[PDB]
Amino acid sequence: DYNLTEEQKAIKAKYPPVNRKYEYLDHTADVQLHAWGDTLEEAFEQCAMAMFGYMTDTGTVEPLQTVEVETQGDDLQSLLFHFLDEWLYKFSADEFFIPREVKVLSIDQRNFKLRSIGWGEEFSLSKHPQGTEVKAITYSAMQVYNEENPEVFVIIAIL
Amino acid sequence: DYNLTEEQKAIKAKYPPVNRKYEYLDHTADVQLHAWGDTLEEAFEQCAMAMFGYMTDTGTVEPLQTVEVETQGDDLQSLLFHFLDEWLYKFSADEFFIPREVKVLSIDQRNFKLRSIGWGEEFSLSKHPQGTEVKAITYSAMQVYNEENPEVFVIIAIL
Repeated sequence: DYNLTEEQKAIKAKYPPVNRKYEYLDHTADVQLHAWGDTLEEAFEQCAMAMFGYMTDTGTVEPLQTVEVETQGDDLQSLLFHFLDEWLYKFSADEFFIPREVKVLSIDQRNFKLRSIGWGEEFSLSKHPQGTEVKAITYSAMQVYNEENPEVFVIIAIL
Repeated sequence: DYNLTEEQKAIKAKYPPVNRKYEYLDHTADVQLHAWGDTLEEAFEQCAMAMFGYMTDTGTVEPLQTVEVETQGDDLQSLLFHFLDEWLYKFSADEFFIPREVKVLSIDQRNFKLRSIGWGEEFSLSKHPQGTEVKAITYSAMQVYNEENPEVFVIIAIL
């Protein structure tokens, strides 16, 4: 598993090698995004930007293309999940798109519908810094504080 | 956070900075141990060795001191728990002891009491490869099969 000095190496040869009957399985990992704004709409776009920030320095993304994402939900929590899930999909399939910025144009609170756009380009390792892969969005500990100064809390799965 | 190409730093400064309203919190992760042996006594000691195995190359550790761990629990599931939890404390406190190798000498299956011992030295990053820190032992998905061929799985919380 490890990378060791020739000194560390020498020690290994100096002792009887220690028989091993184990294995490591299902390594998992996550982080919690907290994002906030003047309006609820901003609090979603910021949270989408937060996620993408963990994948790269989004400040090094040119705003060449423009993508919409429109989605529906049962409640706000439901909404914010599919919102982040569709964006994540754009990165991970088809054009492998990375927005520099995401902007939620509209959110409907009676019927839990949302319109948004992001301007960026396709992701490249050559052009863009590397950061953590995002595995998936999970509902655990999700919170949508719809009030004066909205806030949003979301846990995702990372490599 | 990010450290950038001279290109990247240029592209970054060519456009208006995006404004961020977010932060990253509570990074967390876990891995699952699977250890087995001819006897339950062995499954247990192989489990410890896996745990220390994640923290560094346990082969680079020299057998220069000897230490004892005794604990017991209510059931086998908790006997396992305290056993790894004790061993962990040994390492994460006081003399920061890491065992090369660990022997479970006895298990009392009527009364759930264990005697073990291990040989190693104080931990030191001068001497020892850095693996991952072990935050906790969790009862998550913990299974202990006392069968024809004993095996156990335990989920620990890493760094």
